[PDB]
Amino acid sequence: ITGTSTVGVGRGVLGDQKNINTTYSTYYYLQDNTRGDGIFTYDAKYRTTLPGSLWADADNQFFASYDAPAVDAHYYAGVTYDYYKNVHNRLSYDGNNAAIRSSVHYSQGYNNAFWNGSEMVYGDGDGQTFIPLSGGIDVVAHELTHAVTDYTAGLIYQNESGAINEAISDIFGTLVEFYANKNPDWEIGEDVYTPGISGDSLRSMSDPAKYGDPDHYSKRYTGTQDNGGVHINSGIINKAAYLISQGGTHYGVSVVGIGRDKLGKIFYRALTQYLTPTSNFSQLRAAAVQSATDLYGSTSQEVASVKQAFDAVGVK
Ligand SMILES: [Ca+2]
Ligand SMILES: [Ca+2]
Ligand SMILES: [Ca+2]
Ligand SMILES: [Ca+2]
Ligand SMILES: [Zn+2]
Repeated sequence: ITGTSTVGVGRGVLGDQKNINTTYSTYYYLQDNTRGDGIFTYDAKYRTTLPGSLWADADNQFFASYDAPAVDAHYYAGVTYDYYKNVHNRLSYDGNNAAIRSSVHYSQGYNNAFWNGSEMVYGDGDGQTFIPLSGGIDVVAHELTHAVTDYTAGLIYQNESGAINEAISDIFGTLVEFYANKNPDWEIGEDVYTPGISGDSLRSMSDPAKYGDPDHYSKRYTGTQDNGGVHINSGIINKAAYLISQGGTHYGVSVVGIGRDKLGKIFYRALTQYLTPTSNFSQLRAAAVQSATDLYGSTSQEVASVKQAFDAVGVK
């Protein structure tokens, strides 16, 4: 909508107060004109027809519980935008400042969130398995990273390329959580998962096996469920990325950690320069090795650490 850029205030899903960039034209809309060609948040009104209505508010105050998921979707979209721009010199998901659109209140008790090819979509959860999914910065950045992957490598969402596509989203979702620096960790979705249970999440990158995911290639899932295990076999790549960043000894193989910024550089370069729609795990290892070589040199610690991390998870 055409109008002036304004600044509203509200609470997110977890009760935290924050400012949001809004647009004024009769009503105050969730439209942030300060990043690229806009970040726009919509109300799906418990339906599944998308995108719904651009979020409109009478007073620019967003403190109702109904407001909370939209406050977070909008705000964490802005944080993810800032991460890609400031850290990777990437302007929005297509690299050309595409408008970022998100809808909240999708369906009723919907325990999930996703990128549908064109926009972000967040359920409210059923209050038992999930609370509103946009309250998790790693969930928001995970799903927006799918948009990034769709415009770059284009990793097909099945089998190995699919598990890579998933891991890439867990990795950058986690790096975005660290960038924002509020209780960061190497698990996925903990802020919105199971309000009655402390310390759990959907997935762990540091210990995929915690939730039954493989942490080594010899344990890969080779069946047909979950598009050939895209959320299952990502554990193998997640563990390798965790090792590259943090270091550790995993099945007897020692890895020297090089830290989060370098992990982010190597994997962003792999994603955008080397990976293709059909890349398998072994091809990911070669892309990550070639990325690390471009960035730090072939004799570097960074290159040696990438080789060790993939060795540790059984990927040759
Ligand atoms: Ca209001
Ligand atoms: Ca966290
Ligand atoms: Ca997390
Ligand atoms: Ca929990
Ligand atoms: Zn995903």
